[PDB]
Amino acid sequence: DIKYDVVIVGSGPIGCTYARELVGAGYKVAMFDIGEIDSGLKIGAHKKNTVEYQKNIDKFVNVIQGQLMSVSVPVNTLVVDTLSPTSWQASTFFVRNGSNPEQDPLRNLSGQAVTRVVGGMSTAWTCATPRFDREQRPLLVKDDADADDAEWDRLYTKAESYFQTGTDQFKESIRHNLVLNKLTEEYKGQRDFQQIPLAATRRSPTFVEWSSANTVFDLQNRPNTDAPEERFNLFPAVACERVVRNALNSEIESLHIHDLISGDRFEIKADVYVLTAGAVHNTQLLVNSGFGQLGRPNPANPPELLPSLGSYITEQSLVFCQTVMSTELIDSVKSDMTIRGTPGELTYSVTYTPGASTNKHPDWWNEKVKNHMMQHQEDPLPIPFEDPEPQVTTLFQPSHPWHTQIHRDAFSYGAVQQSIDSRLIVDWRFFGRTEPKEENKLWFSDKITDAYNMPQPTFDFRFPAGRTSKEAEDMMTDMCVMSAKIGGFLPGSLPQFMEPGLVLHLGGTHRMGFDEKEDNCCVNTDSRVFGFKNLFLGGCGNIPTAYGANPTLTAMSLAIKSCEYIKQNFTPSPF
Amino acid sequence: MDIKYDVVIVGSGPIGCTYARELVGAGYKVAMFDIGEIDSGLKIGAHKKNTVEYQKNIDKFVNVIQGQLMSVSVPVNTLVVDTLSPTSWQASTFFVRNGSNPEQDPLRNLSGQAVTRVVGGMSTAWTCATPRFDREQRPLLVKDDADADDAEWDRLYTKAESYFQTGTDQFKESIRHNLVLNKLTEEYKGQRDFQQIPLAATRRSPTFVEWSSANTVFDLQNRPNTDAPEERFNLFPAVACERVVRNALNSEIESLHIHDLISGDRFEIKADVYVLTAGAVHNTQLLVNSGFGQLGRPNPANPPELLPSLGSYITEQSLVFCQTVMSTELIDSVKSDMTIRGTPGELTYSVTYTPGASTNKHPDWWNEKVKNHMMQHQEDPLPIPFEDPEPQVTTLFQPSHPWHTQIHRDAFSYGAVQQSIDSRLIVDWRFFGRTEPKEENKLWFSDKITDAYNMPQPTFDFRFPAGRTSKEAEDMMTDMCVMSAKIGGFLPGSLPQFMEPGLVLHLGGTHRMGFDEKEDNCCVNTDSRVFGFKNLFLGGCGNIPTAYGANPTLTAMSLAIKSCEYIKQNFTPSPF
Amino acid sequence: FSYGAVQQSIDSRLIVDWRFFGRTEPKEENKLWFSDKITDAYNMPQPTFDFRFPAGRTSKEAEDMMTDMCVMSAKIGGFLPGSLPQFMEP
Amino acid sequence: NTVEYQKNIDKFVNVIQGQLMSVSVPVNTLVVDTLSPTSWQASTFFVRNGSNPEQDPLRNLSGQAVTRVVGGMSTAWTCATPRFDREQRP
Ligand SMILES: Cc1cc2nc3c(=O)[nH]c(=O)nc-3n(C[C@H](O)[C@H](O)[C@H](O)COP(=O)(O)OP(=O)(O)OC[C@H]3O[C@@H](n4cnc5c(N)ncnc54)[C@H](O)[C@@H]3O)c2cc1C
Ligand SMILES: Cc1cc2nc3c(=O)[nH]c(=O)nc-3n(C[C@H](O)[C@H](O)[C@H](O)COP(=O)(O)OP(=O)(O)OC[C@H]3O[C@@H](n4cnc5c(N)ncnc54)[C@H](O)[C@@H]3O)c2cc1C
Ligand SMILES: Cc1cc2nc3c(=O)[nH]c(=O)nc-3n(C[C@H](O)[C@H](O)[C@H](O)COP(=O)(O)OP(=O)(O)OC[C@H]3O[C@@H](n4cnc5c(N)ncnc54)[C@H](O)[C@@H]3O)c2cc1C
Repeated sequence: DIKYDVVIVGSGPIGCTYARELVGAGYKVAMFDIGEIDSGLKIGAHKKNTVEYQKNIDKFVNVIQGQLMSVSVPVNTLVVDTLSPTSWQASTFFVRNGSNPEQDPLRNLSGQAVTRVVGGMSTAWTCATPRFDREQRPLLVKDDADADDAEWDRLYTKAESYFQTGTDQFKESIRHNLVLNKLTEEYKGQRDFQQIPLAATRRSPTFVEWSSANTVFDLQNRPNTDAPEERFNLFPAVACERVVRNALNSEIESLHIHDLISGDRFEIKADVYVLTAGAVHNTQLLVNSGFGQLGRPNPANPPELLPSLGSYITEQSLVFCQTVMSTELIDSVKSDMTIRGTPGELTYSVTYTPGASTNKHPDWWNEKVKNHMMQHQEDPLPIPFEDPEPQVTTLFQPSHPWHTQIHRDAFSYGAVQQSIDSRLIVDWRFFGRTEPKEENKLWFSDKITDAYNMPQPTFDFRFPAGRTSKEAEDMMTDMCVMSAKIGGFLPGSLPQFMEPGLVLHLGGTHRMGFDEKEDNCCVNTDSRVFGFKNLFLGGCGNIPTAYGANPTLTAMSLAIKSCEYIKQNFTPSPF
Repeated sequence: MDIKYDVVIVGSGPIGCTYARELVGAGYKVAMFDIGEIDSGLKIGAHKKNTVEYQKNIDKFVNVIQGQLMSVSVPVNTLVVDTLSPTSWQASTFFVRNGSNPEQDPLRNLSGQAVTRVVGGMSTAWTCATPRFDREQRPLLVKDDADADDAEWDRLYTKAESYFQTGTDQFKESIRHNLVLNKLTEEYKGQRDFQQIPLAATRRSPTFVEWSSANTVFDLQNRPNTDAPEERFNLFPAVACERVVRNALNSEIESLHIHDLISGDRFEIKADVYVLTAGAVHNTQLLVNSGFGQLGRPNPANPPELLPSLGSYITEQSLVFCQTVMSTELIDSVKSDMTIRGTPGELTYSVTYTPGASTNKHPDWWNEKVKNHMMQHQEDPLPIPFEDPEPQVTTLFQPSHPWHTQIHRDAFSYGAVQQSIDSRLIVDWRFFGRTEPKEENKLWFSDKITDAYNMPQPTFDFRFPAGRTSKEAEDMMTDMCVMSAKIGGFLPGSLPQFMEPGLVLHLGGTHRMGFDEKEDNCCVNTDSRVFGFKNLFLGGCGNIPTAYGANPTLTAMSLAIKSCEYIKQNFTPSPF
Repeated sequence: FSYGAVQQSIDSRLIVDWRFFGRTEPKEENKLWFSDKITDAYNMPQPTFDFRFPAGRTSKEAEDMMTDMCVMSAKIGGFLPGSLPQFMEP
Repeated sequence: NTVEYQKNIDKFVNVIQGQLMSVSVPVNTLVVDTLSPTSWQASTFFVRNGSNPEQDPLRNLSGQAVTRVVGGMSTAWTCATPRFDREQRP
């Protein structure tokens, strides 16, 4: 079709929030994604939701790695001086293999990467959806903190519903409670610990249905039996390239796409254009469309439109280690048990007294330990083989201004090993907040292009001196101190800062504020691009503040608010 | 789910899809079970590399393969970690941990062997090479009449090739492909012939190849449907097939016991015909879990009741691998027909050729692509266009070089990524040796240890046989070193090496075919029917009883087609 | 020698080293010169190399010498993993 | 020529590496981007640690090194003393 009420670029969780809202409200919606349906019969669903992946969670790191394509790889300068004399040998470090010659390797976010599949990165994410407290969060209401808090509560509540956020899906994990209780005790009165809030529904003791874009909106074309009055079409393998501005710069007139299967290019018309292509690619599509400044920043000629586009970018510092559980904590697991005799032998019985007030642990815990120690008497640990992973956090606070995850999950790194029993291993990830600075930028080459023939992204980024840097190092030390209470570092996973941007929490590339000039921003609190009646941006690129927590829930909340504007200001076509 | 089908197939890989395609088409009521799930988009069982993104970022596809390959038998780990904090819990022994197999001798393993549980099986990830076996590598379907035998294999392979859409033309306009092909052709001339690797694939565009898969064989859609209103097929993903039930006389299978992994329910499914296409390892597992062969560590003093050759005479290929960096001479040859004046990057620079000159070394299409690359990309120091498709060259197995060869680029489990050398220069070398079948080389199943699906844990007892297998394997290494030198020197970091045993994933002979159970030490006859059993058939590389170097799937498909011929001759489809 | 990072898994009695040494044609353009600004640890002009193996005979032989080591070494044994055939740093 | 080295011959490599000082090390351009943000961090690949900025890393003899001990490299060498045939000889 040539004409829609709304077109949405990208099928990640944020595009899906606009689809859920606007498709539900009766709009003829088209959604385009440059990537394809892979994921199974549930379009855009979490790839970790297969029996095989949940039996072999360490293999999922491979899936993640296989769909994270680096944003900007500087030109390689490794010296290979052991080629055969007959082999063709370089005289210079020329531009090879997709590298970016615009990129200073020392001012990069080398770990930054993007995913191009239907459902975006929600096909592989780790589902942590905390709310930001005031300190981390931009204002949606000026001069009324209580009204501002109320608005965010209303939006986050809906967002949590859409993602199926919960804080009890790991409540009966031994490892989770083990870690939770010890940290709760150690910081008693000083910090609070809880389960990471997770966009997930537990289906069985050994299976968790992790949420994804599909959870937000199932991405099935409509009308269909289950929604005969709704109108939605998803078009995968369509690279969206430009929004066409009118000469007056007050309205978008079309979206120019490239159908990657036929190879043909089309102009799609809509009343309302929503860009939810991610924090990098939203900015890319805007710059390729005449917003901001194409090429190396040049203050001499400021751009015509959106001069803050691609400036004030933030990415979080991330420190990481893994620990091996202390003897003391492992011994405490079986503290309630009565242990008759010698394991393997007839004289082995393991029993406990349900409800005994002297017991350190609940009955659900002892029953599982007992059963494990009795079913597996050769095994030297008291933790059940199927015990779900820990999922503990102490949330960002002024006296510890970083987000924390004390957990086990699959990421692009954490290349786990086989010599140490996995039941012993806990991951530590602390996330710092980065002050937004005009000098930190994502820009796009006016000569170099990427694999889809669009302007090559280039970072110019350093963690700002002052608070960001002081905090990041204070965060490291906090991780070293806190993790030492649970066990010592796992060799091969010693405490370290991760490559800039590997954390994938980039924000502020197309930031939100109330006033374009005063707040140095690109979209207002309805996520509308300043000056344009019908152009909206969604995603973490909107977030203008220094945040430690995981941003997606916050980007979703902004999107819900955006949709309220859209619904108030545009009327659906007749069906 | 019904209680009753005409045919049930275990496994939705390309071999199971061969039985589905034949049997569904002939009007049988078919059910197919796979323990894994739908994972390749809307085209069920399709090749996961058929995305625009993967074909633009082909190095990334290694991670997909690695993510779905689950190792078969991992010996207990004895790595010393002695720098734990004194507070951390520490083992006193190297105990059974993290899924490891205490049965497995680490020194007599196929440590690289791995399986994939996804609908479409390993054909969601494979490299699509589908050569025929020559007589030397191939089991006999007709004894004492080599022309009847040749005629039967030709008919079956031709059919197999249509199902896979095998061809040898998809890479014909690649400059790198032709550069290597013509060089090796000239250098060997009259000693070895070279051609494109036969590939199960159809090119869609200059930048995209639709790799074939199980889906290409059979689309895996439930039937009847608008397209196939008179066919009957249901696929049931996430169902672990556990045992076939023998009647008391051991002359028939009475049902298949399944475990639906989502609901946890268990059922006994009844069919006229039972087909096991669960792969070389898992077919054997299922059969042993059903009282065929011998459960547990082999014990010759307790000879099995049934199928004594089951899981013996296993073969797996020796694999040697390197990469090379293209010679300066060959790179200069790419631009042999060009006239180049001025200095690159200046407006006086030009690159031209004489179209049609019979003294041109290359054809016009080549020279135009070089011209355009050099004129539009004057900062680039190489003459090869950026999106030039990869080489896909082979000289097939012959008695004077008894190994298969691939001189190509592809995504495999071990395709480690380097960025210092331009990828246009890099060619992969994979030479694959044939392994003599020997009784002592075994896949067996623990009577104590179980796998992730609570089935008997697979254990290998394998070494490459002394004598011809070993001699060839090493002569194969040398051949790779000699041939490859003609194209370029090795790429540091990919020096010539034997790969981990079983990484190549060409295991055969676990349930091997022969004419006579005893005399040929085998488990199925040439209809792929299990000896003694009217209605049990095995399909897959497990059937192949010979020493082969070439990639085995086409051959197993051809056997599967023959097997279906017997089925159609002996079982009537139920009326619609 | 300076290279050879020790291994213990394979019995040393089995291990044999192969070192083949090529001859390099003398070319005027292959140079050792000394900086007029940078100095070394004893305050003398810093040595600098400008060197490549000459194309032509020197390169062709070096690669044929590689192939010859692979061919000859195979008569004695296969390569030790971790000491696979390689050109050493110039 | 110590009983200890000839009983532990793999350890002699370390003696060799210990006295071979590289002749020309080009300026280092390894990217270390996981420093703490509070650590002093370079804006350029400047001349560090004895490196030679005259040296093109791609036209070097990077393995060339010298020994500054009495007896020179003969304190470490492998003692192979073949004659040159005519072809190799001035
Ligand atoms: C391993 C991993 C772990 C993470 N875990 C956490 C976590 O626990 N919590 C947290 O909040 N976040 C986490 N994240 C980040 C989270 O996934 C993102 O913040 C979120 O997915 C962003 O949603 P989005 O819809 O804005 O964009 P994306 O999910 O990036 O999706 C946008 C999409 O647009 C498409 N697209 C891009 N360019 C174009 C174009 N030009 N034309 C058409 N389509 C286009 C894509 O193909 C893609 O599907 C994780 C990410 C990964 C990779
Ligand atoms: C990276 C890669 C490259 C390869 N390249 C080539 C090549 O170029 N040429 C070629 O000839 N071969 C190659 N192969 C090997 C080829 O993929 C296999 O030979 C082929 O897939 C075997 O087909 P099959 O149907 O017998 O088995 P599989 O493809 O292994 O399918 C068997 C299936 O049965 C299932 N299953 C297993 N156990 C059970 C059970 N108990 N219950 C129910 N279902 C079960 C699985 O989940 C699976 O889908 C390669 C393989 C890989 C992974
Ligand atoms: C591990 C090893 C293996 C080798 N194996 C072989 C082999 O088996 N066969 C063989 O032919 N070659 C071998 N060599 C090379 C051989 O060692 C040299 O060719 C030989 O030592 C050169 O002798 P020379 O006296 O000219 O120089 P050197 O041995 O280099 O001695 C020169 C000396 O002069 C000194 N010097 C340098 N500058 C000054 C200065 N400005 N003022 C005062 N003194 C100065 C030194 O400190 C030094 O002792 C080997 C070398 C090494 C290190």
